[PDB]
Amino acid sequence: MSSLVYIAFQDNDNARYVVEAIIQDNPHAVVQHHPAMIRIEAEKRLEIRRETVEENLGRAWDVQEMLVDVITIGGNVDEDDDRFVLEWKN
Repeated sequence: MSSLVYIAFQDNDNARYVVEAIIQDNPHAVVQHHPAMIRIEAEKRLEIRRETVEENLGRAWDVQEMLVDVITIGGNVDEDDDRFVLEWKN
């Protein structure tokens, strides 16, 4: 009842509020920023396999598009050999 994470993103000006109505739809999603970007928070840990690192690999040529909008997830990022996992982590 404490370990929490957080993910954020900064799209244009409307698409953002849209995702805001979705997270609010759930009576658990948290909120942090509003005007500038839209951050998020969770309460536990996260885990991802190398399969995802494979997608970003073929999509690593989108950094320019990642510049305009902002991105954030969980909070930290622990990686072992090829797999990738991240939980609350302050």
